[PDB]
Amino acid sequence: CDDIPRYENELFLRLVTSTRAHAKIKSIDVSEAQKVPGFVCFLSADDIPG
Amino acid sequence: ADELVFFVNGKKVVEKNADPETTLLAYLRRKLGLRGTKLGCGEGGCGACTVMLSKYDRLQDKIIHFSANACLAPICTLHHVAVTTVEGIGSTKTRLHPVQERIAKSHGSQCGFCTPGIVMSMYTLLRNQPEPTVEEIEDAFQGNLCRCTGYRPILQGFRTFAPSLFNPEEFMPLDPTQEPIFPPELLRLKDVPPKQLRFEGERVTWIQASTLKELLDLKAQHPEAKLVVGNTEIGIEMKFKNQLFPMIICPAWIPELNAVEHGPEGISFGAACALSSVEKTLLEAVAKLPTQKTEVFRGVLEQLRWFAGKQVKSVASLGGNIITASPISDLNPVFMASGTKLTIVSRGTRRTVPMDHTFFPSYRKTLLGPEEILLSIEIPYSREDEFFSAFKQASRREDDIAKVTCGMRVLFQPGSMQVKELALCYGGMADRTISALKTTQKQLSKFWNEKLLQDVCAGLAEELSLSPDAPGGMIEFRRTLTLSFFFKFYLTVLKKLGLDPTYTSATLLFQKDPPANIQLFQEVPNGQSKEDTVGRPLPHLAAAMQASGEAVYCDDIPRYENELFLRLVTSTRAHAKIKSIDVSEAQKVPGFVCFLSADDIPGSNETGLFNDETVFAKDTVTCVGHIIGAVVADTPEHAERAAHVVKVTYEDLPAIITIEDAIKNNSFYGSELKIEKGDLKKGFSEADNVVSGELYIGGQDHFYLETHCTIAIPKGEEGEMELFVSTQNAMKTQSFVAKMLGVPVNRILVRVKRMGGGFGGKETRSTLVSVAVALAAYKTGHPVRCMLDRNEDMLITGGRHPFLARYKVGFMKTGTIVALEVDHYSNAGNSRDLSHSIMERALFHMDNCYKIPNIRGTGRLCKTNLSSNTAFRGFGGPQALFIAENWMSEVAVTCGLPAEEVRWKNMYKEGDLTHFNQRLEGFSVPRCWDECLKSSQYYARKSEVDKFNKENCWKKRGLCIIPTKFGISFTVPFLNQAGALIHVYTDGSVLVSHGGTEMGQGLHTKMVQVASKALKIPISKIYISETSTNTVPNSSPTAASVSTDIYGQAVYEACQTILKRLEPFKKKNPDGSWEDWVMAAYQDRVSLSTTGFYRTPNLGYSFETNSGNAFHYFTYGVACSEVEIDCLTGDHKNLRTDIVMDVGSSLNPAIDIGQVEGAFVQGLGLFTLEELHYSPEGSLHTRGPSTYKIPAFGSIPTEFRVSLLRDCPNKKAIYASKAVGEPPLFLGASVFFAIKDAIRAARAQHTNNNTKELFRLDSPATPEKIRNACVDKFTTLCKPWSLRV
Amino acid sequence: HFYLETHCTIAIPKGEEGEMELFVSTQNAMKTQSFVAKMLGVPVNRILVR
Amino acid sequence: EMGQGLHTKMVQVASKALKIPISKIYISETSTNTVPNSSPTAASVSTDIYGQAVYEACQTILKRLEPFKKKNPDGSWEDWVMAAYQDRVSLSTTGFYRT
Ligand SMILES: Cc1cc2nc3c(=O)[nH]c(=O)nc-3n(C[C@H](O)[C@H](O)[C@H](O)COP(=O)(O)OP(=O)(O)OC[C@H]3O[C@@H](n4cnc5c(N)ncnc54)[C@H](O)[C@@H]3O)c2cc1C
Ligand SMILES: Nc1nc2c(c(=O)[nH]1)N[C@H]1C(S)=C(S)[C@@H](COP(=O)(O)O)O[C@H]1N2
Ligand SMILES: O=c1nc2[nH][nH]cc-2c(=O)[nH]1
Ligand code: MOS
Ligand code: MOS
Ligand code: FES
Ligand code: FES
Ligand SMILES: [Ca+2]
Ligand SMILES: [Ca+2]
Repeated sequence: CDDIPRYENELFLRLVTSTRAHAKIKSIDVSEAQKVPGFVCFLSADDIPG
Repeated sequence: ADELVFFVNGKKVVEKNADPETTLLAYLRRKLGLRGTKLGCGEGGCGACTVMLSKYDRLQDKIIHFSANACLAPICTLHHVAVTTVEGIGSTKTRLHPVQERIAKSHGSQCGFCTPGIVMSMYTLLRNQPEPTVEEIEDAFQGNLCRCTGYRPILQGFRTFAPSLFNPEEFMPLDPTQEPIFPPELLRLKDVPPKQLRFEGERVTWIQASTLKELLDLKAQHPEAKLVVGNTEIGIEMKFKNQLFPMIICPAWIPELNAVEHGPEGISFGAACALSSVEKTLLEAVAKLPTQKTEVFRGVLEQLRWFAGKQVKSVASLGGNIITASPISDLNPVFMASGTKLTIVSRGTRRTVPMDHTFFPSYRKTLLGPEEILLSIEIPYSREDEFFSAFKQASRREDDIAKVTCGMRVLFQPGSMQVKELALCYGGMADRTISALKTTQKQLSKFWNEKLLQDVCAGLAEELSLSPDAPGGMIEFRRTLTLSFFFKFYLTVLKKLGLDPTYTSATLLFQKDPPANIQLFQEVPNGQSKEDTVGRPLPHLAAAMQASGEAVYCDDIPRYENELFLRLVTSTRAHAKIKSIDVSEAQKVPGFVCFLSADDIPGSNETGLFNDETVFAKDTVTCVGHIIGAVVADTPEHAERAAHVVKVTYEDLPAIITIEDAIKNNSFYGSELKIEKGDLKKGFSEADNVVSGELYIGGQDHFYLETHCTIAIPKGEEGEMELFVSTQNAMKTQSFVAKMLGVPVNRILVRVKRMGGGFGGKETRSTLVSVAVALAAYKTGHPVRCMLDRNEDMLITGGRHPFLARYKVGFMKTGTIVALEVDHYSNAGNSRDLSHSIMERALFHMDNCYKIPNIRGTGRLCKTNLSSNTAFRGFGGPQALFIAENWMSEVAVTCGLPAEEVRWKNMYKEGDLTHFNQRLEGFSVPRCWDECLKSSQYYARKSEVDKFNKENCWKKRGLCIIPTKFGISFTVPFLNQAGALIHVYTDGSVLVSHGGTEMGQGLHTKMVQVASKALKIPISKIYISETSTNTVPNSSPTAASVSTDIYGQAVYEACQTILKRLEPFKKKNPDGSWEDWVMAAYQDRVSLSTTGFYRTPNLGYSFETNSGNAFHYFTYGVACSEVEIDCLTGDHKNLRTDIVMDVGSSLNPAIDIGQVEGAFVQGLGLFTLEELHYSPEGSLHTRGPSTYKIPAFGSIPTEFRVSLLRDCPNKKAIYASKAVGEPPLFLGASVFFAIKDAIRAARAQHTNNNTKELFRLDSPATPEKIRNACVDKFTTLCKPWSLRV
Repeated sequence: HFYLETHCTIAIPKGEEGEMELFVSTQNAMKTQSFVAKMLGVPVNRILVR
Repeated sequence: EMGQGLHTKMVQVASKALKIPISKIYISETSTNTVPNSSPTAASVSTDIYGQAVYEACQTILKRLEPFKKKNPDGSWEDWVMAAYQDRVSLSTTGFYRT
């Protein structure tokens, strides 16, 4: 799969995962992620169209 | 280097390293990933690249919006401009803009490749005028071309902004308050006064001058620097003439070059003012000022009506037109005749000079010094006793290069008819704009009278001479126009000084009546389910995505990061030995990867349908355009530049170019083809009359708006390769790529999503590109792609076969035919390809709709040093049908009988046998004919035509009604086969795959309609993604108009298997849904996957025995057309066309009427506008829309009526439908035969009174052929010692 | 599992009618296709898994 | 294919059933637009069930070629396949198996 050449406009996804076995998600803050060069977006449940 | 800062669809773009050679189109497509804007020509003629530009006007304190060609707009002209593309106005993902919704719902989009360009032309109009007039709407599209639709539905849908195929009450009204705002950041930057900018590219430096002082300093330091305003000349010079200007200055910002001053002698325009600004100022002047003051202004406006289109007029500068000094400038003759005043400046100098004959001393030069720039132009008020005309004649009225163009001015002594000043200035008659000074000088102090007319004509004939080797040719036509223009001026001036009423129309400037369009078709039965869409006018399923720019064509596929570009290296010689190839210059171009030739091929260099072609030339080239090799580079521009400097050394061989050359040299492919029935000798013996002649029909270029293109992806395993191809023939693409690689066919996957046009051009000739790009992917191990530039496409890929015919027809005094012999010769070019099958179909259509008891037709394929000719919509049919109607037209003239009576009395009857012994069953021509005669009011209009011809000396009308029949099936029996593959997924959604490809004809739409009816589920549950060789193998090319018939049956059969498998589940749960039955089948382990297959029964004609069925059935139709010719210029109007087409029970009357209108307009193009010109040495001159004129929006019949015949089920095809793709093209010949009728009226008037003369009119009947056939006192002005008595 | 190739997906959005082509390291192209379709809220016939 | 040689076994099966060399048979990939509604490759059963499905597809091809084989019994596989194509016989089929 990853040997397939990338498109010139191909982006890369990295999963954000829980560090807790069982918890409420109180908030998510992406304000530090946003400053990393080449950041495109943060996806979460609300972005799902279906 | 400065930052370039502009906006695209409201989003700021900061380009830190602008290259001055970068076009907006390349930037949009390759840097911003907005692939809705298309490349169709790269030369400003097609409008596929249209965008809207918006900027703040300093001098007007307002936001202005205008259209532009992105192919010619340098990004370096766009600092602080806002661009809007198709993606900026709407999308299927958000909401369509009214313009998008209406072109899609109106059936204005077929292949869809022109749709974004036409959307952006219409959008721009609406942003300037939210409630335009019908004339403003038509004028929006002077610079847009569509090959598919025949324009009628685009204009009728958009007319809504000023049973049924569409319902305008469904349409969302336009709401200008909801348009995207002008970018607020741009409106803030309007406050900061401009600064000089510098952009540095790989080869070119660009200075944007902010002030006049900066401009004059730069020109003093760099006198060689090219100014660029519009780039509509320099862009052509750089791209097509291999010119490199290392320094460019753009003075477009300078207020003095943009100023408009109303003075006492006239109106001054800055040299950077756009022609559209000039036009708007002069129109306002003509509305406000007295007639006598605006004579020159109205001359300028008349030329600007016919000057390119909106996109080019919105960016083209006055100063650019004047200083380019093209021999064919439409404005320089007007500026010269009027003595328009030119203000010229350099650092520390300024002068004003009236333009006169000395301003243009030689080819492309003016009397500016190298340090000088044109600052401003004053177009003069006309005086008392001063009159002006301006005239342009070209190949096509709209967006064309002048053949001849002029400005004419006369000044009389006060209150008199006595000439004080006369100026007749012409373009197109020399290497510069010229004045007929010798001629006009002899008339000073003469009076405006018949003797002055005769003297000026004889003088123009002597002074404006053309040697037989004049560039452009058409020597007799151009000389005639120079006189014919003066005659029009002469009569116009008599009227303005004050004519016989039969002379008045010669003085009228072009005027069209408003359009009238009626479509008639059959309502579906009262009881038919709403989910059964068969027989309903369902729009093309991709129409909305085509209108939004979301529809992906091959080059729109994103490139891989490691993807390379291929440029073909082609022969510049008709026939030569290749002695050496030197790549040493090419290897120096940055990003050069390799040069490929025959020796790089790992399998076979033998290719082509008959194995008689090279993949790459070896030892010899056999046409101009013959592919020798290919450059691969890191960008398309680097591939182009490197290919251009590959040096091939040739040794010329004797060349055979023309049909006559081939006949003389015995250069033919195979032996004569022949059909013979009855007894020719006895038939000619019985004949009252015999006419013999010869006829020629010119070729045709497909002009698919999307040119050929292939992406080849090498997988690096077992020879595997996946190709994305613009082709009608995925199967031959696969086998040809496999044969060249020397790998099994099972290693090669070809995928065809859609084509932006094919029209037969992509049935075989697409492999020329596919196999070269596949070799490049094989050799590099990288993805490679190539999309042909228009000029490469026209040169290399072939066209319709030119035909020469020798005919002999025996008939009775009644017009009844008793004998016919026709010898056909086709120009086949340098390989067989489909030439043999095309000649077979020509021979099968030499009868048209006429019973001929004694008949012999022969065919020869001429083998020539021209690109190989191929399939074109009609496939030999249109040539043979044209030859038929030409001798039929001559029988009616010879007999002195009305042509419709002679056609009717010769027509086949139900159950007759053709000349190839096939029985005509359901022969509907008689119903189409009687209905077309009635609804066209033919008889009443024939007397109106005769009345107009009596009342008009210099204009004539013609009327003709012709039938056609078209045999439906591949003439190659084994091609009449079709496969489908259908999957039902566990959600009940259906994926259909079939062997057919989509090129705009709505095949996938019809196949979805067919599957939805067969399965009894809504179309919403069925999808067709693409065509691919790993879903349906061994597919026939999408060709011969049979795709709906054969893929419809294969899909139908696959649906029946699915129904039979679900039957047990439907029975067990009769109240269930589709989804319940499908899930229950899945859970019971029943397969929801099947093939379908169809084999057309009872086909197999033999030329040896003249027996067996050639065709499954015939599609029939009738067309009546009326034209008006201008006997003095050769221009004509298409006034009215009525068509009645038998398409059986139409699966989709919107798509079928669209096929009839599209086909009819491509035929109209074939017979009246489209001409390819070649050097005596075999080099194509005509290689883009600038010189090859396809039908334009303004070309179509003004009243355009289409009816589909009612109550005519065809039991020989799927749901009682008939093939419609090709059959209607020949009906375009109705316009040709109406033009011939009109020319006979012109020749009765001024040539001779032989009412039975047979003058030869070849195809196409261009303005040259029409003007030259109208023999008169003018053609006559434009010798041997002894003559035997 | 310690498959030497970890999980991998390439997703290519075609931009037309919700169409997507996915290259996937999976034993279950069918559930990949129906799960991607369910999340997008498009019919399964729009999703190609290779 | 995950390393267990399923494609290898399916080529070996198709070669035996068709009586042609494995060199004439190729498997490129698995795709939802060629075979829909597939069970996951699992439970060790893929050779058993896809082997049956391939077998049955090969039996349909052989039945289609049979008239051409009987017409030209000394001909090659390639002669029979071209004769079938020219006679407008379909050389595409599904196979299926239900345990
Ligand atoms: C599709 C199409 C259709 C066309 N139709 C027609 C037509 O019907 N009739 C016709 O006559 N032309 C036609 N043209 C030609 C062209 O559009 C016009 O000549 C136009 O006026 C050129 O102006 P521009 O600003 O684009 O010139 P550019 O290409 O920007 O420059 C043209 C030349 O003028 C020089 N120049 C420009 N401004 C000045 C100045 N102030 N002082 C000195 N030198 C200057 C430049 O150095 C250059 O040599 C057509 C072009 C296209 C692409
Ligand atoms: N819009 C559009 N219509 C078109 C074409 C095309 O390329 N674009 N090709 C024509 C030709 S040459 C043929 S043979 C048929 C093939 O399609 P069909 O068999 O599905 O009618 O479409 C005709 N109509
Ligand atoms: O080989 C053929 N190719 C064709 N294209 N369109 C009609 C055709 C025919 O009769 N034969
Ligand atoms: O038969 Mo159309 O591809 S000329
Ligand atoms: O059944 Mo194997 O995929 S655990
Ligand atoms: S691509 Fe720009 S006008 Fe044709
Ligand atoms: S729809 Fe206009 S070129 Fe095809
Ligand atoms: Ca072509
Ligand atoms: Ca040929």
